[PDB]
Order: sequence, then C-alpha cells, then structure tokens
Amino acid sequence: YIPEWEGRAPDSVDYRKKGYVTPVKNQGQCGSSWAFSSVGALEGQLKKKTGKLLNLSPQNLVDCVSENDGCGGGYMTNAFQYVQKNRGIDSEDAYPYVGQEESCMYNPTGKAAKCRGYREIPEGNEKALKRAVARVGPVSVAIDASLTSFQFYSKGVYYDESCNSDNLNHAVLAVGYGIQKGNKHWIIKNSWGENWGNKGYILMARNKNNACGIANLASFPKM
Ligand SMILES: NC(=O)SCC(=O)Nc1ccccc1C(=O)O
Repeated sequence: YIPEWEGRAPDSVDYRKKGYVTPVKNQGQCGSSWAFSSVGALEGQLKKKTGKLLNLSPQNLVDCVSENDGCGGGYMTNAFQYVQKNRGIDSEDAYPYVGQEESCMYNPTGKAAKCRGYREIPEGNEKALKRAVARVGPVSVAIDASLTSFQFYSKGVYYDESCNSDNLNHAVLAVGYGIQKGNKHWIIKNSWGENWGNKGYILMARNKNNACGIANLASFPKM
C-alpha cells in the first residue's frame, strides 16, 4: 500500500456525492464555527470508519471544551483532543444546538463517535491539504472571512487579494476540491445556514498562494 503523502491525487473530489457530509447548519449568533468545523470533519471520519454517518453535536463542544471559549471562539484541534480524552462525543439529536454556551451535558448513552488524535496539515502547504482531502476525507480549515466580498459571496470561485492569511477568524470544512471554468477551487462547507452563498457552500480559490490562509490551520481527526 502506498501512503497518503505519496503519488497522485485525483483531479476532482467531492464528498457531498458519497454521503460523507451532513446538511448545512446555521451557527446563529454564537461564535462557534470551530465547533461546526470540528464536528464536520468528525462526521466524515465516522462515515469511513463505521460506514454509518450521523449529525454530531457542536453544542457538546461548546459546553464541554474548556480549552476553547464557547461562543467566543476556539480551535478545532482542542475539540479533537477533547473527544479523545472524553472517550466520545454526543449526537446532535441527543445534544441539540441552542446557540448559547451552557453547562457540560455529556452523557455516554448518546455517544455517536470517538476520536484517537489528530494531524495538522503542514503550514501553508496546499498540495498536502489536497492529498489529505482526497485520502482522509473532509478536513477542518480556518480562513479569513471578514471581507465583504466573502460574506456576500453567491457564485463562482471566490478570490480576494486583500484576504489576510495571518488573520484566521472563521472555521469551515473542506469537503472536496476541483476546477470550475479554469479556476481551481476548494469545496468549502460553511455554517451560516443553507441560504448563504451557494446553498451554504463556497468555492474558494485553490493554488492561488494560499488564499485567505486556507492551509495555515488545517487538521483532521483520527478514528
Ligand atoms: N505526489 C504528489 O504529491 S501529487 C498531488 C497532486 O495531485 N497535486 C495537484 C494535482 C492537480 C492540481 C494541483 C495539484 C497541486 O500540487 O496542488
């Protein structure tokens, strides 16, 4: 067997076709994009591990990941380490999202997935992020989403040269990649509801010198 960091990745990958991606969620006013990005990468690894997939609980992460700040931001790697230490993460149905930080309500009964660690993509290496998406699955990533051009995206492959790759303020999920009208892109799942962008998704420029810092905080959990 030839490992992940070696040889040719396919030119087009989309896990929305293969049942590795849950429907688009809406984080509301709570600044918990790290939680939705974390559960999104955990859902994809749950599908490859068990063959079954299920909507996991970002509220579990908001209320229980003490290393993060609930609605005040957080890192996706701390959520992965939490699930590893906690031995489990609850389902969305058993731990619904309320849009606020509350007390930790984890119960092992509603456990739907586990995690045994994580791996951080080499800093700014878009080729390595591409190989990871093609071989591991959906990868949690952080970007600069403060620009007006990003927030009012609707169609096409998004690119803005003013995007600060050193101000990663929003967490999303790379559910694939490809090419549209001569512009390479990452297929990115956001958490601003289905009515944002293109059905909740945005195609962000790929191989344009790590636009918006797409590969500066990329990671995936291990199951
Ligand atoms: N042996 C390898 O690492 S090749 C992986 C690969 O297919 N990369 C690519 C494939 C198509 C387009 C762009 C890239 C890129 O380099 O970002």
